[PDB]
Amino acid sequence: MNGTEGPNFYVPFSNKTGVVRSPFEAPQYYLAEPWQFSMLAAYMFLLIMLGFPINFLTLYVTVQHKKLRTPLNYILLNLAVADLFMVFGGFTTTLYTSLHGYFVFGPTGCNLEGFFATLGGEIALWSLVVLAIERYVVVCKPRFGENHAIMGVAFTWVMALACAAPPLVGWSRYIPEGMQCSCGIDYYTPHEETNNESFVIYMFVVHFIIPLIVIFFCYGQLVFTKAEKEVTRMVIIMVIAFLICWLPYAGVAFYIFTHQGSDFGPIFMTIPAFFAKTSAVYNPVIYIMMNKQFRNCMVTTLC
Amino acid sequence: MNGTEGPNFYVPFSNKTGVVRSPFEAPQYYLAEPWQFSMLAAYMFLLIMLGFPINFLTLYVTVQHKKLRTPLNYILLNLAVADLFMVFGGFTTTLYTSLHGYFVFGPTGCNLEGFFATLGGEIALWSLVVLAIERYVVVCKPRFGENHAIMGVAFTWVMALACAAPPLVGWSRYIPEGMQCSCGIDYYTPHEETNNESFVIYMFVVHFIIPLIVIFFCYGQLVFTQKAEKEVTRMVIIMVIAFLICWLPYAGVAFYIFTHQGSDFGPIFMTIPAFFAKTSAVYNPVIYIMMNKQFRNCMVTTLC
Ligand SMILES: *[C@@H]1O[C@H](CO)[C@@H](O[C@@H]2O[C@H](CO)[C@@H](O)[C@H](O)[C@H]2NC(C)=O)[C@H](O)[C@H]1NC(C)=O
Ligand SMILES: *[C@@H]1O[C@H](CO)[C@@H](O[C@@H]2O[C@H](CO)[C@@H](O)[C@H](O)[C@H]2NC(C)=O)[C@H](O)[C@H]1NC(C)=O
Ligand SMILES: CCCCCCCC/C=C/CCCCCCCC(=O)OC[C@H](O)CO
Ligand SMILES: CCCCCCCC/C=C/CCCCCCCC(=O)OC[C@H](O)CO
Ligand SMILES: CCCCCCCC/C=C/CCCCCCCC(=O)OC[C@H](O)CO
Ligand SMILES: *C/C=C(C)/C=C\C=C(C)\C=C\C1=C(C)CCCC1(C)C
Ligand SMILES: *C/C=C(C)/C=C\C=C(C)\C=C\C1=C(C)CCCC1(C)C
Ligand SMILES: *C(=O)CCCCCCCCCCCCCCC
Ligand SMILES: *[C@@H]1O[C@H](CO)[C@@H](O)[C@H](O)[C@H]1NC(C)=O
Ligand SMILES: *[C@@H]1O[C@H](CO)[C@@H](O)[C@H](O)[C@H]1NC(C)=O
Ligand SMILES: CCCCCCCCCCCC(=O)O
Repeated sequence: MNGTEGPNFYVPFSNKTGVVRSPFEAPQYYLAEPWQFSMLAAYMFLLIMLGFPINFLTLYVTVQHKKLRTPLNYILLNLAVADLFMVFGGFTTTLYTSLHGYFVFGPTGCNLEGFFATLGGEIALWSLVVLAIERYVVVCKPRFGENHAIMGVAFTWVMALACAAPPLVGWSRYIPEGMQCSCGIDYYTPHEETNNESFVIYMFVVHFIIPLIVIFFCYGQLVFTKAEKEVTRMVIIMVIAFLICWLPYAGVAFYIFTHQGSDFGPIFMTIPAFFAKTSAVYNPVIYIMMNKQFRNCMVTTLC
Repeated sequence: MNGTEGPNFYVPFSNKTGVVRSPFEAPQYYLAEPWQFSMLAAYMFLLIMLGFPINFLTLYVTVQHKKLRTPLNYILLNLAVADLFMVFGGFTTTLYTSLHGYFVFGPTGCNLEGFFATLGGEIALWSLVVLAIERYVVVCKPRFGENHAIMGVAFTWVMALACAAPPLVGWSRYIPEGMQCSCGIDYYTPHEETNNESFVIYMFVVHFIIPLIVIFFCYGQLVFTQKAEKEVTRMVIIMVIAFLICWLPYAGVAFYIFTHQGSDFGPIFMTIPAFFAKTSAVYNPVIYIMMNKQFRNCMVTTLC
């Protein structure tokens, strides 16, 4: 083992020189210089200051205009709400933690940070499953209305909770990653008390592989068989954007899980874990660029 | 209006073609196919056949093991009893109604179905209030013993009855919903003779918002402020999440209807949330078995 395991942490830094301290107890300046922590904090402050207004405006515009009741409108409303939970529930702790160089709030802070990021990301992935099914139904006509869209929304919360909630209550756990200023699922230790290995397999199979199978089956039907075209084009970009956002994180996580205790440093997981937090802001940006009706309503409300 | 109001019903289907019939008089096949009603009957049959044994077993194990006398144990015992009232008092009517496609038993059957589902759901909500307060006292130490647990049990019945009973006796009313095979509070019509509007505000304020405020206050105190206690605290968190999954869709659709009476919605709109919510009779003992090691071990001992 090239790192330092504690009761509730795994620091990717050897304690041969005795300098490692718990990320719930002291600033982690032995593994990165203070200016690097400041860069994480500046980045998180930007995400909060952009993420709050752009997601609140999306929610507000949608509620104000009764014309905006297609399945796409409902799903983007759901994403805006989930993004606001990410921003206020999790990113406020990421910011405070990055400012101080460690989880001042202790494991409770780590739980907040990990839970709301996992919940928000999985709401997005299962939302794409709903949109992929909706596009397949509408285009391939094997009708998907408001009732199905709302049932789709409720479905995304249930699936996301089934992924994000168990590590709060004893199946796996949230644990600091990288420079120790964000938390994720424990890919790092066997920790039999929380049955870590089975949760990670469950997460990658049920909450990553199975959704992508559905999405690409639906896409394969679309391909290998103006208003609707605009929606289909937007969903294509939402799926591409999702993979850009989360595949680096998913790949590094899976590497760690299959290479536990190997020689990797703090920057290895820091970059993908923080890049993935752009998930709280990018979907409304795509929405504005690629949906004429929503863009016009937004300009109408804002002006 | 986009539906059809009768003296004691509101069908979410237009009578512009003359086909609408009272859900107390004839099968409702004009608004859904017979196979759709049969799916409701199959679902209700499963809930009864799972609901009776899992709740009876929870009751039996608790009574047969004097070690199971913590506040959590009393509250889960109370939920088991309330679940059994839901299963035999209400769901047997839901099943018979779904088999035939209308309330063969008339308004009396509608009252039974609505009353026992409302009572059961409200016993669970107010039970979560009791548990949230117990966790607050225990973890934040600002002592909660057997006396307080039993007092909490009696309190949940009083509050739940204060929600479920008035529509039996003239304040609001129970009325069929969706495909007309379950009944709920009258969100649909003004019906001033039963003062419908004031009851709905009372129900959403006293019997939804206020409990939730107490629960999240107690939780917030816990967050911004041993192993045995952690296990109980973890289970209560999951009980609250499960309650919200079960009931928020129904509450949201009900509140939408109340604020948009006569708007254009169909029978499927309330059918799915109202029938999904009936899982409330089953899921709490399932959490209990999965998240309390002492109870699960007692159950194995009893069963084997
Ligand atoms: C890294 O190694 C150091 C040195 O062995 C650990 O610090 C010691 O911890 C023991 C047990 O608490 C104390 O009795 C010693 O006084 C500590 N020594 C010093 C110099 O502080 C330290 O705990 C290790 N870090 C981690 C995270 O395990
Ligand atoms: C829906 O409309 C039909 C047609 O108007 C109603 O049926 C009539 O009801 C009146 C009053 O009971 C009778 O006198 C007529 O003989 C009925 N006509 C037919 C063709 O059946 C029906 O009552 C309406 N449904 C509801 C629920 O109001
Ligand atoms: C569809 C558009 C997709 C756009 C996005 C494409 C992302 C490509 C990269 C994925 C990360 C894979 C991570 C694999 C990790 C292997 C690392 C490794 O072997 O490193 C050993 C070393 O010890 C470590 O410090
Ligand atoms: C785990 C619990 C899951 C949920 C269990 C809920 C209760 C059972 C549902 C029965 C279906 C009855 C109605 C089936 C209707 C199918 C057709 C339909 O939805 O049509 C919509 C229409 O096209 C307008 O948009
Ligand atoms: C904590 C975990 C929570 C998990 C569960 C989340 C549930 C989300 C669903 C909400 C339903 C709200 C109903 C809103 C009604 C909108 C109605 C509408 O605009 O459409 C009317 C039309 O008539 C239709 O056919
Ligand atoms: C900054 C904090 C983060 C990234 C914390 C947790 C994130 C996860 C556990 C992400 C899981 C995944 C998601 C949301 C979607 C793609 C696959 C996944 C299972 C790696
Ligand atoms: C299947 C039959 C049902 C769902 C009948 C009635 C249910 C209610 C009137 C439920 C009311 C509420 C409960 C129990 C808890 C959440 C809030 C609420 C007031 C909508
Ligand atoms: C309504 O009357 C007109 C409102 C026009 C608002 C346009 C303001 C855009 C200003 C630039 C914002 C950039 C933020 C992102 C930086 C990375
Ligand atoms: C630690 O790193 C060394 C060097 O790469 C490697 O040989 C060793 O297997 C690693 N330890 C573990 C447990 O993987
Ligand atoms: C019936 O539906 C139409 C179409 O949505 C709407 O214009 C009308 O206001 C509705 N009626 C009522 C009473 O809401
Ligand atoms: C402008 C786009 C930049 C793309 C950055 C991708 C970030 C994740 C890269 C993973 C590196 C690592 O394994 O540490």
